[PDB]
Amino acid sequence: MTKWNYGVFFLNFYHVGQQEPSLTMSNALETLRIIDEDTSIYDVVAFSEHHIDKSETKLAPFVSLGKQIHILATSPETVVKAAKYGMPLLFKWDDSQQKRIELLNHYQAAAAKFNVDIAGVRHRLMLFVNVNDNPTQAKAELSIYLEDYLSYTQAETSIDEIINSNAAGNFDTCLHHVAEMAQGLNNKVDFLFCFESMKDQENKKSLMINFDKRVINYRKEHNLN
Amino acid sequence: MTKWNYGVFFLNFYHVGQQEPSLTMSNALETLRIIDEDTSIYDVVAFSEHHIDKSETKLAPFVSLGKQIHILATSPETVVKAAKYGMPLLFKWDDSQQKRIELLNHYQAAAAKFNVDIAGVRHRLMLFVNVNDNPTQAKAELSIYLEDYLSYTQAETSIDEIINSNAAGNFDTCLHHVAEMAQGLNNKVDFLFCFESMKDQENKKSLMINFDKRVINYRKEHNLN
Repeated sequence: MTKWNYGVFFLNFYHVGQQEPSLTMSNALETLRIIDEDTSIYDVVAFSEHHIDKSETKLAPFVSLGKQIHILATSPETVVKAAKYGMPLLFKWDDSQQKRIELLNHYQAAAAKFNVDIAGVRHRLMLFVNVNDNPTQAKAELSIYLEDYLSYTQAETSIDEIINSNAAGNFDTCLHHVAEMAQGLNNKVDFLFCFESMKDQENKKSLMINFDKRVINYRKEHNLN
Repeated sequence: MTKWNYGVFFLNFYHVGQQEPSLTMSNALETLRIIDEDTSIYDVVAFSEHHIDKSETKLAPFVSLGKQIHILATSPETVVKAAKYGMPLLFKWDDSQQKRIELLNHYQAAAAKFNVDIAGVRHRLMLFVNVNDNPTQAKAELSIYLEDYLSYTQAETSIDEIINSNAAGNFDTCLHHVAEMAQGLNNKVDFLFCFESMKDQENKKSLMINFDKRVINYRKEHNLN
């Protein structure tokens, strides 16, 4: 079997959740502290900043995760290019799951044609994660968090789809849904989670630690280290 | 004494050196291969893409190097903000060395005021590196490489300054100049090198390997591991 890797991302947008940018900033810095001090599984950090270019002269939509260069899966066109060079993809949190699957299949078809071996290649899937004992409250909090971003990207009507393709609900449902989406992507995805839509910093911390512990135990149980 | 760290960056711009983007791409992929297969010191990879925003809604000019978040040193204003949060800087290759020094000093002054300890903090300095037995040829190659980028950023007249604040010349002069610029920045900088202005892929490889070997030997000689 295969070890799944987990990392964290932050949405690089100044207006989220009706928060002052200074609060959004201190919240993000606590996430970083939790990564540094309280946990071990969160291997890499990235920033979601594709709302800018979308809003051309780039060599490619490159995203560096450590020293492994991914291509952000921005279009069928873009993933064909990534496959030509055998590079792993980064799937957008703001794409529907069906769309990500479509892009994965475009990619694997392109690699075959170009005789590019992609056997070992593992992609990364960006997901927002909001855990609440009341699932409606989790989805509500994520919706409110994303309001200004979606207004800026002119994608307000895609909010329900975004909610459905990310992880918002109680803890067990979120984990199950994460596993379902991985399964949909042929279990070829590692993850980047964004926890910032959880206002309650103690809840965020508890989540990040609980998940850290679950992953450590899983890896021990299955001898993945 | 302190271990200096080295990484690599690529300029995310489609028109360099009058090269077809496919060639620029295959050149970059060979650099990645050299990092992966022929050397060990190149710890992280980043992309220079600040020609875009410059050409606002970001929470900050964040750059992730692994899981260590840097702030791109885009203005005195921006570095004061980085110091408030005690975060390390990424110095621009396209800034003059005097400018980088000014920004370093702005930063250290801000941290003192805010009682933020920055003792352990190490920044990163982006530099183009072009080594040629004929120093004029190295500077010439770098100039031609950057022509279209500088036209796009409307900074054509800054080319001489850029040459002077990066490493272009014979191998020993480049290394000495890198050391001088570090010294100017109080020896508080690790590095990201961009090797892509060297057209000759064999010369690039030889350089990357020779430098790798020099750093390994240095670390052994001084017990830095």
